[PDB]
Amino acid sequence: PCARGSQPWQVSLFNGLSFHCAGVLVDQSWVLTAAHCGNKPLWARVGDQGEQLRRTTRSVVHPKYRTDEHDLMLLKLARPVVLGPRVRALQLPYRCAQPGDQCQVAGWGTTANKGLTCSSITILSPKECEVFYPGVVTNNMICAGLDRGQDPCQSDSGGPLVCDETLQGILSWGVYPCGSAQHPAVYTQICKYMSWINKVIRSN
Ligand SMILES: [Zn+2]
Repeated sequence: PCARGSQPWQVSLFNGLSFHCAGVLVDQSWVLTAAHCGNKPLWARVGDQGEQLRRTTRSVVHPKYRTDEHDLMLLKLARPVVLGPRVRALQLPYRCAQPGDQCQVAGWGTTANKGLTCSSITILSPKECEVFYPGVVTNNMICAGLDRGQDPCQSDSGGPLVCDETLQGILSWGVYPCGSAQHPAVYTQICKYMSWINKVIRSN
């Protein structure tokens, strides 16, 4: 799946020589990922050796960061990306995606060489995720239903949820157990964080 050249904003984050999290390129100098990936230090391979390698300097965890709540972290790249056909930022949400929308998640298969697979996903409502996770606070989350027969563990951690070539979410938890699509994952709802994201990026 996942046609070649799509997902130019896909980012793999490494600690040491080891894989850690995925992330999105939201600016030529900025990558966004889950705060729970902030063990640190990290470095970012961008684009879909490696097309462009960079490392991070500033790592801004959301101030408001049971599961991780408000887990969002902005990684600053040492040197800016050169925006190509190959590597581009992902447009940030100007709007919130509603339950029922068809979205997409691309993943390399960590949490189970390389290569990206695309799976379509259905926004569920912050209601029937309380069924799978009774006691969850949603409000700032979107639960993404994966279609049956799909292995949830093909996503990564920090990976993007794209809807209509917008970034609506960063994967927080809800991937395990592998082997069943029946449970939805839990993404940070990114259209609720725009005030903060634009402020640390200084992108206004
Ligand atoms: Zn987390």
